[PDB]
Amino acid sequence: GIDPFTGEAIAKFNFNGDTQVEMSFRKGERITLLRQVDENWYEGRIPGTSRQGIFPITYVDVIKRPL
Ligand SMILES: [Cl-]
Ligand code: NA
Repeated sequence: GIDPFTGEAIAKFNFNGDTQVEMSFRKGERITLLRQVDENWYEGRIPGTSRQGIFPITYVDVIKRPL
């Protein structure tokens, strides 16, 4: 994201969320990383969209971590 504290990732695999709170995406989408919320999940959002939620770290290539 534009906020320099956010991170940046590119989806590495498709991800379908298990429920609403999990954010689905496809490989190749750029994702803003808001927070690494635990040892396995990020909170993030997709630029240009209203898509936002959590997803597992496994499913992205992290380019820049959030601060
Ligand atoms: Cl869930
Ligand atoms: Na899933």
